[PDB]
Amino acid sequence: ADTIVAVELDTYPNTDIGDPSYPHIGIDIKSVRSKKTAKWNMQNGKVGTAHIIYNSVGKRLSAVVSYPNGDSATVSYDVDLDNVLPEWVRVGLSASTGLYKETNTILSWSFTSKLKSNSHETNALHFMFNQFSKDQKDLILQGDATTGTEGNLRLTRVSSNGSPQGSSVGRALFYAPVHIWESSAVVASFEATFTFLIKSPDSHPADGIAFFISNIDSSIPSGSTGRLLGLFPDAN
Amino acid sequence: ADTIVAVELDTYPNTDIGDPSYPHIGIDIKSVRSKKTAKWNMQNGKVGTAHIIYNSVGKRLSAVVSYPNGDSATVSYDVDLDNVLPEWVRVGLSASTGLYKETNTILSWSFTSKLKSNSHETNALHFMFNQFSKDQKDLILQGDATTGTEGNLRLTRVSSNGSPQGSSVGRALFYAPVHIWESSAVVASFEATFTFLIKSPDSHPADGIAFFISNIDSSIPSGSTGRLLGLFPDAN
Amino acid sequence: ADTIVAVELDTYPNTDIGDPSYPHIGIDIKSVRSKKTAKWNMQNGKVGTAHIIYNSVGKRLSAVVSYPNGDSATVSYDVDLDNVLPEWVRVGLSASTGLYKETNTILSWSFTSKLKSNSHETNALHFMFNQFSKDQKDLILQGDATTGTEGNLRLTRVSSNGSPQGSSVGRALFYAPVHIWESSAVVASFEATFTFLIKSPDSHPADGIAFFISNIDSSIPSGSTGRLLGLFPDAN
Amino acid sequence: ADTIVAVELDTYPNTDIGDPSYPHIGIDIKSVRSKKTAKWNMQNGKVGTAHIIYNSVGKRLSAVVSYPNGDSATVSYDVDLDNVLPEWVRVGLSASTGLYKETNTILSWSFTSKLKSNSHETNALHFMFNQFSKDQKDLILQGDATTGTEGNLRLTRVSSNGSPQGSSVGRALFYAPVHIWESSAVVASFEATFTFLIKSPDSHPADGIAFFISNIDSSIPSGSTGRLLGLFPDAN
Ligand SMILES: Nc1ncnc2[nH]cnc12
Ligand SMILES: Nc1ncnc2[nH]cnc12
Ligand SMILES: Nc1ncnc2[nH]cnc12
Ligand SMILES: Nc1ncnc2[nH]cnc12
Ligand SMILES: [Ca+2]
Ligand SMILES: [Ca+2]
Ligand SMILES: [Ca+2]
Ligand SMILES: [Ca+2]
Ligand SMILES: [Mn+2]
Ligand SMILES: [Mn+2]
Ligand SMILES: [Mn+2]
Ligand SMILES: [Mn+2]
Repeated sequence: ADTIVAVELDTYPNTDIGDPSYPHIGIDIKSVRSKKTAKWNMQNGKVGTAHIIYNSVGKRLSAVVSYPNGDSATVSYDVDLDNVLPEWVRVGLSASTGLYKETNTILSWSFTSKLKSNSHETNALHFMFNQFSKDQKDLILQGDATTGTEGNLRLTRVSSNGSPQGSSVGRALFYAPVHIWESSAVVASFEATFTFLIKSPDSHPADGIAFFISNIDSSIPSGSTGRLLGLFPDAN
Repeated sequence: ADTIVAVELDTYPNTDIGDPSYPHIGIDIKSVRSKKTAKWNMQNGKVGTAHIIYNSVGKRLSAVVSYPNGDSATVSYDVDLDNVLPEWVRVGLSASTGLYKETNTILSWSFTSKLKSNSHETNALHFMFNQFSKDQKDLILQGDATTGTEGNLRLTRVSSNGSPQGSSVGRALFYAPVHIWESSAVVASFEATFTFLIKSPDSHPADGIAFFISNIDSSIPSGSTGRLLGLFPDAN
Repeated sequence: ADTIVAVELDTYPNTDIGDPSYPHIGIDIKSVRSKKTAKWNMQNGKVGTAHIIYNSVGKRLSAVVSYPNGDSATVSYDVDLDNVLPEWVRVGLSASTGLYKETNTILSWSFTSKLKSNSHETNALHFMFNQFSKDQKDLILQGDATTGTEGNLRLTRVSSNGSPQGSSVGRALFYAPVHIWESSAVVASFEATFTFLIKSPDSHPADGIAFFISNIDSSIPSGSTGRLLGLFPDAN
Repeated sequence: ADTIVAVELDTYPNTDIGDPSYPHIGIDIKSVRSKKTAKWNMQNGKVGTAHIIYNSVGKRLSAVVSYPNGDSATVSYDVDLDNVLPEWVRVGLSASTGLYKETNTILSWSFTSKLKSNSHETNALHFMFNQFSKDQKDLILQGDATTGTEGNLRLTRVSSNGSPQGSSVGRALFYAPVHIWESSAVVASFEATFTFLIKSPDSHPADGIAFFISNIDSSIPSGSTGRLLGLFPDAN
């Protein structure tokens, strides 16, 4: 059912479904098998930042994930998202654990969409969360996601003693639909930034965090924990 | 039930409920009887712009409505909106006709809310509509409001032949709730701008347009057409 | 001397120096011979909008020029501007006439540069001119450029009777240097938008308008009127 | 000569020139004797944030200074800055030490000015420094001010061993002039935010930090160290 465009921060190589044999960032267009990936060194317990950038002019969905020591991974993929997404969408963040686990803590998330037509006629949506609240009424939380008093978005279950749990899936979508393209726009652009804290005591962290764009009514697909990152009903 | 803070562009003097005896802009806090007004020369058939500005520092809700020839009216009112509004709100635009009538056409609407805490931790919501679409999924339309193909928001009924109808009420609220204050914010500010086209063939235009802030579940009060501008169940 | 990156709106095909045999938009990196062009139908006397977009992630300089009837031309070019430009620059607008002529009237110009590092540490510059004033102290006007009372930037000479003159060159650069890249930035992006009105009574319009980025001390090169668009000392 | 509007973070009570007998924030219009002040508990060695807000609608210059534990001081003052400032200005930050001393370290500074006319015609300037660089070409440094490799703006002299020096004055002004009012603007607003770190080993910290607005050619007045905060030739 859902149509998904996602940038995944994939901490666990599932080499039997396309993953390269390392942690990676990837651009996912309607499939968990990334159309493009790049090797990503996830820094356990460090606060990372992902930036996702698209414009309809260059038609390049780009993402960069960095940590404070400056190591970064970038992935870009040429794609015309007008042909992929419906005109109205919701944007959100998703994360998973499976057999292995990790905290999928989002510390901030910002997003901007703009449709520039002809002629000083722009429609724009911008939000920025640097602090999430307990009762975050402009966010739709799905599955295991929760917003804490500590001001974070915990996309997957973390135990009272601070421990990430396995087989968790959770997503947070901005409440308002976004008009991410409009056929008379000369420029439809968006950008998204989030900061995250992936920490694991496990033998390996898993499974990752994705920023995604979906149909407005998108919900977690059945059994999308683990390697499917809460975005896809399957690994096709 | 609803809690309303509004800036009204009031085209019709209802002198028996507080209006001054002229068209006016006013600041309405939980009552249609404006706490403060200023004489406003509505320019029939011209495109006006209203700007509404509040910050929690100066605690002054300010509004200015202007037309291209530069005539403008300003109203300011000292008020602590933390004590008025709930923490989460919806923001919107409302307009009415009663016995007299006018087009209450909104050509653009923009809004920004920011909560600045301590410490480069800001939450922000910004939207901008310069063109409304027919199926405007990030707007909640109430009552007679409609968004047209022409890219406008018609808050009240306009006849197929372009004529405004009487006894109309309509509102458009942004879909996402807004967090307009948060007690640990050092600055909670917002601003709103809209452009409007009030045209009437009537002996007098009525009744006006308001930008308002309300509880998230706000709906048009019963019999709020006319002088109550779709905001208030009564003239108290 | 100068280093120039430019998006040109080139109204005159100078086929002996690389131009294609039509009006075109092009991306110029250190040469007037565009690395990339696209056919552009200049609409005489209509107000056009150009949008220029770059990010250091996708490393794609993109431009689109459109008119209100929606005809548009787009050009994109993969390039790493960190390797082209100095770290600090000035940004501006340039236009020329030669043997043929045209008004090169800019009605608005906006620009944003951002350097996003690690870690909610962004440097940003944004300006927007929708109205230029006579004494525009945040603009550096070179050559024939002038800002009028009418609120426009006339990059090339227009006669008192409204007529564009030949052999004119003029540029307007934003006063403050811009830091358009910084090697520790994870994202260095910029965007620029301007609206323009190219009108000509001539047998052909010429020569065009460019948005450019240059070294801070950039000045009009000698004999850069006409086909060199006020950017290049020569056609190499 | 200079015309100064300033918000001062005044760490040292100079009770013989108007200061109240405590550290205070104040709004200074053409005089170091603040038109309005508020008691401010400066938290030695903590990172503070000041927010300064003005709009020409409400005509209230407002400032709030806060620290992460949430203690804050606010000051507001009704004033029409169109009658005070010239139309074009420079904006900057100033700080002083005298007999007592303190670090006057600025960690970030952001500013926005907007002139909204009639009719989707806004001029705007926004800058944001979250990191200052050594060679900060869009800043004018005066007196003792320096930008470090550490990414801070040290408005006053700090010794190689980290110690603030006495009798220091330094200012940083944004390079481009700002058009802070224009008589046909319906709204002329600005806001400024900076974060600062005032640390002192002294028996008392002194003298403070100001954000100011001045004539474009403003320079440090002779003998404006200490209680005059680098803004005023005297205490009148
Ligand atoms: N370790 C793994 N490699 C490939 N595909 C998988 N699916 C689940 N676990 C996997
Ligand atoms: N003309 C009017 N004056 C005062 N109050 C009113 N209520 C309805 N019409 C009115
Ligand atoms: N018409 C033209 N074609 C090619 N190059 C030129 N240089 C000057 N005019 C020219
Ligand atoms: N301590 C102080 N009190 C008042 N004015 C002053 N000027 C210099 N030092 C002072
Ligand atoms: Ca995986
Ligand atoms: Ca009324
Ligand atoms: Ca040419
Ligand atoms: Ca003092
Ligand atoms: Mn993957
Ligand atoms: Mn009224
Ligand atoms: Mn060319
Ligand atoms: Mn003082």
